[PDB]
Amino acid sequence: PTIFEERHLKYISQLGKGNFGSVELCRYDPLGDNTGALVAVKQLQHSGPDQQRDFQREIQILKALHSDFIVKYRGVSYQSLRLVMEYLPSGCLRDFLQRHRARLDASRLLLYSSQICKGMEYLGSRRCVHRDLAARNILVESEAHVKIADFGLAKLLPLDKDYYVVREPGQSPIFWYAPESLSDNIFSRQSDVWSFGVVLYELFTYCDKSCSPSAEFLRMMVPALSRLLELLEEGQRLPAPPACPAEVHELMKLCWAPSPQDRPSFSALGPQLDMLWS
Ligand SMILES: CCNC(=O)c1ccc(Nc2cc(-c3c(F)cccc3Cl)nc3c2C(=O)N=C3)nc1
Repeated sequence: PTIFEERHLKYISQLGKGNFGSVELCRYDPLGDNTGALVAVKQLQHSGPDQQRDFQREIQILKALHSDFIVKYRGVSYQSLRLVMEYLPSGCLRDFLQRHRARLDASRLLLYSSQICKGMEYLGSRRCVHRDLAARNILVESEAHVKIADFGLAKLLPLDKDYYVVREPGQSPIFWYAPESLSDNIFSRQSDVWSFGVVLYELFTYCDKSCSPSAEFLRMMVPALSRLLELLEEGQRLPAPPACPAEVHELMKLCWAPSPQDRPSFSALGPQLDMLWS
């Protein structure tokens, strides 16, 4: 049922590529008449023991998450393990905003914000920290529906602790990380809230490259990690997006509070986003 036969997974193309893994577009087609469903299939390529263990955790995490705003686990395929997910043909939200900017207004962006928030609220209820919340990792289900994706760096909190310390820092872009993550490798639901603030910045700049998080931080900026951390600890933040409502920018600034304790929860952000302009 949730076991997918290798021989019926017809490869079409690559969707994304990583250093130790890749995501491929396939049609699972048992009948062989091209009528079967399209699926996104993740697999490791020449990985080490550490990456295989993480991949086993990722599979079980995603398998247990049930939300309308999180990409759906479909099953597995077995020498080498493969993770089968639903396929969302509209692609990631970053490319979508850039491509369809003229068609999408501020109310649509707030709809996406609300749905991402609800997904993250649900993730926090499962004691799960995403660690890589960004517009590139949000998928478009339809023009009025987005889902959080890419659980490769996701980790569950310890049962009796609200934070997690990463030993070996995974090389993802520094401009979505909270201060404590950069300084001390501390991750939590509150560090995800920081990243959500950057997602709101991404949405309301329509993921424009010229004014991206990196581009704008680099303008404000001896090492790059040490300079970014120095800048944030002085209180310097990303600017208001030009086409952003005042109240939305105020919520971004609360998401970026220096102390994790002073940042609002996704449960407190949700109603604030939904009640805007009513
Ligand atoms: C014609 C151009 N087509 C696309 O540009 C396209 C279409 C669909 C697409 N979908 C993705 C993409 C990813 C993905 C990745 F491949 C690398 C890094 C991060 C993510 Cl979220 N993951 C999943 C999916 C999916 O449907 N289910 C899981 N991605 C790209």
